[PDB]
Amino acid sequence: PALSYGGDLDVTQGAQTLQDVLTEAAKTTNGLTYIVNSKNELTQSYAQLQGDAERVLTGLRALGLKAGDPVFFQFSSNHAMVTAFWACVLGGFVPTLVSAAPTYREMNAAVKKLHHAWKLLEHPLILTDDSLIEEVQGLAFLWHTDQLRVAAVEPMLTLERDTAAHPAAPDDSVFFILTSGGMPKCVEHSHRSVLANVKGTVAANQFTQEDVSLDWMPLDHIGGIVMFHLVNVYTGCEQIRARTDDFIAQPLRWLDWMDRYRATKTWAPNFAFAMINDYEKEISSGSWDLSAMTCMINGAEAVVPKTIHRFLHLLAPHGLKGDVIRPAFGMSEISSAVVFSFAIERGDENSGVLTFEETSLTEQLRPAEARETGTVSFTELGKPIPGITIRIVNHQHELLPEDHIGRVQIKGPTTMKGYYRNDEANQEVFQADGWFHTGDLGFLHEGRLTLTGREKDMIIINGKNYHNYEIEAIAEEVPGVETSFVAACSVLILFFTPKLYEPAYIMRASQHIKSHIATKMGLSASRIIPVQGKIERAQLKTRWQEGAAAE
Ligand SMILES: CC(C)CC(=O)C(=O)OP(=O)(O)OC[C@H]1O[C@@H](n2cnc3c(N)ncnc32)[C@H](O)[C@@H]1O
Repeated sequence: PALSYGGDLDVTQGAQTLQDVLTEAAKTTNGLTYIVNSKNELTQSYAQLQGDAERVLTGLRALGLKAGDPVFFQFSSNHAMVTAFWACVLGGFVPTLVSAAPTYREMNAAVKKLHHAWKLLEHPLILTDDSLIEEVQGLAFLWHTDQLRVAAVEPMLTLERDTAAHPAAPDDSVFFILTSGGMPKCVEHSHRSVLANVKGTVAANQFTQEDVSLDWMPLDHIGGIVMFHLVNVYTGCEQIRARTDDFIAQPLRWLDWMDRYRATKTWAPNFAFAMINDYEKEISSGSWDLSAMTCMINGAEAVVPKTIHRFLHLLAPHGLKGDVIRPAFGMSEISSAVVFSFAIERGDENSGVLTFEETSLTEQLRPAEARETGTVSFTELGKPIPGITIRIVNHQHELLPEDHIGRVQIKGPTTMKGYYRNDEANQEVFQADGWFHTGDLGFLHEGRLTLTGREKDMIIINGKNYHNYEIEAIAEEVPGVETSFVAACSVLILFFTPKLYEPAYIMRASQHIKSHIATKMGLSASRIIPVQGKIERAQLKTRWQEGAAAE
């Protein structure tokens, strides 16, 4: 059946709280390195991190924070954010990991979302940088409130160390983290759930203390805080941090950093690999030594086969091995990645990729050879990590067999406590028998997960759900329609290329399109809409990942 178990996981072994993790890390000689520019870096050993955290703890406790209070993080500096996080860990405070607003001058979507979480958490202290504190204080005017409370981190490092750490229990809440989506929800995790993912991820990837980590993704992203940062401290390995805006400005800096620091592992969503591919001209005029890289995780969004293979091809002359890319899938609600694929290879472009007939997406998937049209290719995302169970169910939540697209559900010890102060939302995701409803769509093959879409993308008609490729099919049925792409809109849109570019030929195929779909479906004819000088090397989906990501 479409049910895959990652194997047993000894969660009783190793550290049980994040305070133990920092202690075992403070005993090593490794630590963190913060990149500031091409010729400057700030270092902070794990032993030094522990000390700095105790100093900020003195400050936080001096502002009235008590064990269990939430703290609203608004940081631009990696050094301050990492230290604030571990100060809260020592004091038992609960950080709220959310990104900083693009601008604090005007009322934008980001500022409204910050207000929602700030109000939901009952006006917690906002912890900030010296660089950002000037902007964050402007929220008092945008929010029209007198309860705003802000404080910077740098002045707190000049205090003595408070070595009286609040004794934490595994089930205690460790931090909040905001999702993407309307208003964002507030995911609440515990020491036990985050550590279960760390321990499962270390076992699956064979991470060790000898790794050298490089990450420029935000720490307010679950993959930045758990999959990498906390994994790095749990293994005690060396980790290097860079600012996200520095990569977006000059993507090739990712290659400089990997070479500069001889990094062995890094990650990014698919758009970052595509951004690098756009620099093929300068990549062929540069020089990098990437022979140390062994793990390039690709996750957080759809992993495009053409993207990762062009990536491996461009960087081969610079020493990048052909098996370093590891597609992965995860969510904030399950404390980051729960599957990793180790099948991508430069030579064999079909390894770790599955191609099927488009006509089989609604039934048992029919394998097929890649073709100019009529087929679809998906990147396999791998088996579940130890301790995780994945299954695929239909719209009645019944178990499906493999090679059938369905609703992805997760069961394991990495699952959140739940959305904060939203019993209703928790009921929708927490199904009976301990299954978490991801909202994603995919299938299982040989125990390996592959995502194909999201419930959010389905279209409801007559009180029943349908896929965009189901509607597109009835349109291709119409004579004179070569191919078609649909896009549901709010006051149905159907693009189609005609077999013959001739007016009355195009007008008749357009009529039968608006009519045939209007009769195969119980919808008004008016609702359906048929429609009919430069070349771009970048893929269409990949170019949308870049625009959405940069903005
Ligand atoms: C690798 C992980 C650290 C990613 C993660 O943990 C995160 O992305 O946290 P987030 O809660 O913000 O979003 C979760 C939503 O991202 C989507 N998603 C993630 N990985 C994907 C993939 N490999 N292919 C297609 N979609 C993917 C999915 O819809 C999911 O439900």
